[PDB]
Amino acid sequence: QYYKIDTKEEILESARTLAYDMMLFYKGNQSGEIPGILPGPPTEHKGDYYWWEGGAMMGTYVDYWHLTGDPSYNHVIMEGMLHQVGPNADYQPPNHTASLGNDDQGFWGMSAMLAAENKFPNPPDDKPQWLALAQAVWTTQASPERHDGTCNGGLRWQIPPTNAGYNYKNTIANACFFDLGARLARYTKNNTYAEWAEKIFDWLYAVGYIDHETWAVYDGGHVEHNCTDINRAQFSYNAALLLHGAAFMWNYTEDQKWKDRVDNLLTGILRDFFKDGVVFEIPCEGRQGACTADMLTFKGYVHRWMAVVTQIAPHTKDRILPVLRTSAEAAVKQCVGPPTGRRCGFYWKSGKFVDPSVDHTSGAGEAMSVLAAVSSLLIEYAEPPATNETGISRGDPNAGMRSRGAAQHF
Ligand SMILES: OC[C@H]1O[C@H](O)[C@@H](O)[C@@H](O)[C@@H]1O
Ligand SMILES: [Ca+2]
Ligand SMILES: [Ca+2]
Repeated sequence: QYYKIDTKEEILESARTLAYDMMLFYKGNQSGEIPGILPGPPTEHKGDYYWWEGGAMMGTYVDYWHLTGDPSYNHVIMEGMLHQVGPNADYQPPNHTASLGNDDQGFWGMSAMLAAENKFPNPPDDKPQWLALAQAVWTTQASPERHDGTCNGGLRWQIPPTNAGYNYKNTIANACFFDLGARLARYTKNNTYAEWAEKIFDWLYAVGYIDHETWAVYDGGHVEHNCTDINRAQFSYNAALLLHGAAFMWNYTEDQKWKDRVDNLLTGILRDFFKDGVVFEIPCEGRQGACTADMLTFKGYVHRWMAVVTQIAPHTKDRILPVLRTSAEAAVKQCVGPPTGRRCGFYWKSGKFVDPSVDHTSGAGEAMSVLAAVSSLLIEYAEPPATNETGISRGDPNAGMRSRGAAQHF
């Protein structure tokens, strides 16, 4: 094994080297390149990765600085986050319409929310501020044309009605909107965010994407079947994101129903995704060559989001932290690949390095996931998410409401 994680100082050093190796994939700060994106998209044969994964990377580094105190990459991350905001400061840049799902926009909004929660340095005064960007994403996702009567509500996966997949009302789109609403409620103390989060969670429960008996979290269903054709694939990020949002709602509301939802979602996650203490991407990891570029990132979110749950729902700490520890130990045990002696693969539970080429990418998602898992071992030393009591960001009461906003020509 190359990386050591047995003391705070060892973890910090390992995380620093992991942050270096992940950054080698990113070219957006170099002359002639586009800030905020990993190489791609694959539809243009420019690389393996889609736009939303750039937003996931940005948030990973906002958390990296929060967890380690190392600000080395903060300027690069601010540049990337600001470049992708779009003309209406809502994470809907039109050049990316083909990638404009509610999930894709949501991941960028969640990185902005994280920047506000983590007191990440503010953009210049003339540029959109982190809380305002999160508010803009949430507001566009709450807009009435995104909430029709099919399946008695819920967001569709896609934003443009002509995009393939507009007929799929899926967990991830709704989970992003739910999580943002819960987090905006806690930060701002505005109850309209919370009422929307409650409504969307109740919809996810009613439609049966949350199993009423087992608290498994399924993938979605299609409007032409009234959402009854449930795709029962269980992706780790879906259950983990609902757990994260539920923990914010428990912290904000102190309503026992939210504590019960945290506990039930957590029981399900530990049962389904942790195998002898190691996170496992059940729909695809059982054999090599099946996980997509997107899926290689999910286990990193699981680690980072579950670590935050222990801060805002502290009664969960002893159920979560020991399991994140065994999972991160498995992550580092397999970061031994050539040519560096420390290259990271995906198949942590297996105990062996597998070249990312088996899954047809250069390996950025695997690197991101290990960075997330190792950094998050420092959660016990980190501050909890800030609210507006101590945060430094600024909001915008008209976030998402510009006259040139896309909702005005839907
Ligand atoms: O990567 C898994 C992910 O794939 C697509 O985005 C959709 O099918 C989602 O519903 C699913 O969660
Ligand atoms: Ca998309
Ligand atoms: Ca490829």
